[PDB]
Amino acid sequence: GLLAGLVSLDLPLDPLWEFPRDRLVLGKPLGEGCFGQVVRAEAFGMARPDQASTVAVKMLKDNASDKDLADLVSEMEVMKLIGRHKNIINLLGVCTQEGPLYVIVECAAKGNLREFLRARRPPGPLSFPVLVSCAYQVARGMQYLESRKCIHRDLAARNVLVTEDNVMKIADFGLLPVKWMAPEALFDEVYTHQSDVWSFGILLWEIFTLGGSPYPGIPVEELFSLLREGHRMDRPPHCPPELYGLMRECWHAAPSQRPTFKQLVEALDKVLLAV
Ligand SMILES: */C=C\C(=O)NCc1ccc(-n2nc3c(=O)[nH]nc(N)c3c2-c2oc3ccc(C)cc3c2C)cc1
Repeated sequence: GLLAGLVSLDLPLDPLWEFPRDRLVLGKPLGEGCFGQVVRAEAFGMARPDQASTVAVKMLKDNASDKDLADLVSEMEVMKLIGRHKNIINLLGVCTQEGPLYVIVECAAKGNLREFLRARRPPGPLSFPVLVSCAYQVARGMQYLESRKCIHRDLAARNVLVTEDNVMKIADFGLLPVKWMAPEALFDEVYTHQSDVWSFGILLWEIFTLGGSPYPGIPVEELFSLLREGHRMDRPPHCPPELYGLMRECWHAAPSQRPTFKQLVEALDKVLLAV
């Protein structure tokens, strides 16, 4: 085994990204059972120097296989290529030389967007402008990722993170999901930018149900039949009909008649200008 046998693991130095280990202070886990895997940390100088910011850090669990090493390197490498955008979880640096493998990313203090919304459900805080703002920002992030030839494949609210100032940041771009899959991905395993638009529709619905679970009481086995037979989710009560309209256009059976992310950005931007 690579990890079993090596005293030192000779990953190549990439100076664009290598980050000095003495500038990084590991903190508490950044999940439930995520000790030894994903943690909070403080990182100094990124630079506006001698100054600290909070970041997130992934590492290999003490029982990691060669496969886990590969997955983490792959993910690190994908994040190198994509570039920087305000509405994605950006790579900040890597520690690969002279010690354990660390992948360092932006930390969004408020967690994922499903739980952000669910926690703040009324019996306002989650007003229509707030919801539209979440929708708009996710759309901009996707427009960016699509421009970098990146198909997400698992765009869902659990995979959007919320910063201290309520900025949306898409995560898991560098890697039950069935309910978020376009028919052509379910049936034919084809993923396109337009299958991510479908996924976005579902995410919109998540937003407007304040973190609701899609297709309530429908077993994932029948979802395939139902969607082929033209089943679609209904309008959330927190949703004006004009928005439900967008949602439904995202779930058009024909990929070419779904809007693009550019159009979703522009439509949503107008709804903000209206308020
Ligand atoms: C420990 C098991 C496990 O890996 N669970 C999945 C998982 C999903 C997300 C995060 N995580 N939560 C975050 C948060 O609330 N705020 N900001 C960030 N960045 C958060 C993450 C997260 O941390 C890292 C570190 C490194 C990479 C490459 C990616 C991510 C993400 C998405 C933790 C665990």
